[PDB]
Parts: sequence; C-alpha cells; structure tokens
Amino acid sequence: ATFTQYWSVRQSKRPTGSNATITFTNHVNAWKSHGMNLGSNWAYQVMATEGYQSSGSSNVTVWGASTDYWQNWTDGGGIVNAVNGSGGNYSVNWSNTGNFVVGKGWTTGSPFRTINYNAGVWAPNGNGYLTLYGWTRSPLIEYYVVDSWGTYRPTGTYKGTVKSDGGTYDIYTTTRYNAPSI
Repeated sequence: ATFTQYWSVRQSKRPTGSNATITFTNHVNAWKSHGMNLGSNWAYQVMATEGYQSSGSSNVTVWGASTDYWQNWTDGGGIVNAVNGSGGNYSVNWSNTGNFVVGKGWTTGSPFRTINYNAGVWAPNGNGYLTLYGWTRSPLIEYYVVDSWGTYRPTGTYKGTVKSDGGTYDIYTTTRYNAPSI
C-alpha cells in the first residue's frame, strides 16, 4: 500500500531511566497546523520498540490501569525475542532482524491520549526507535513520536517544530510505496 507517515522526532535522544510523558494532543495539533490530518478510523496505539536491520535490547513499561493492547509484529527476517511482561512491562532481544514493532498500549488510538513510560533499558545496536506508534484509516496513516533512537535519526520532508514535555521535536512527512500495516 501507498501512504504518508507523520513524524515527531526529538532534536536529541531523550534520557531513559525515569518516567517520560508524551502529551499526544500537542503533537496532533502541531501536525494539524501544518496541514497534516489523521484518519477518522483509529487503529492500535503503543509505546513501541521499532527495529530494522539491527540487533539490540530494550525494556519498556507503560502505565495505565487501562492499557490493554499487546503489539508484537515481525516480518520474520531476523530473530526477535519479545516477552509480554506483567502489566505494561515488556522486553525485546532482537538479532540481525529486518522490520519489527513491539510495544504495549491501546486497542483503539485516541487523539487525546496521554502516556507515561519508563524505558528501563534502551540499548539498540543498529536501527531502533523508542517511539509512540499507531495507525489510522481514512486516510491510511502511520504516525510516529520518537523520543530516542540508535544509529539513525528518522528524517524526511521538514515541516516545522513543536515543544512538548520539556523536549523540542522536529516535524517530518515521509511516504512509502508498497507497505502494509501492523
């Protein structure tokens, strides 16, 4: 499938060890102001560990009484050890993988969501995103809010900036031709 991607990318890798907050409504409006609108149909929404052509290790925890969804996907190109921890916790040991997404969040995404998380460990050795991840339909859109990464910072068509949660983010739009979902 062909679709546009929305990006919020910190101007510097965010500290990992204490609880971090992603006020999502800030990124949503900032995207709206630049003509970037999400779909009317909301898919899942997680604080995930996105990896590609890399190996590493992560340990994330997502707090909520109400977090229900468990996301564990992989195009089966490499080895991916994803353990569904207790509560909102989870870990990932990936090796020479291709693409994959692992995170815990919500079955249905909300443009008003508020997220507290504690990256117990962020040791990506290659390409890996410590990002808030989710999709929407009508239009079909894959959105990102990246706080940290590995060897590659996600860029694209620059559209502006937004200050949120004591951190400034660069805004990008990218396009993919022949990408699925999940």
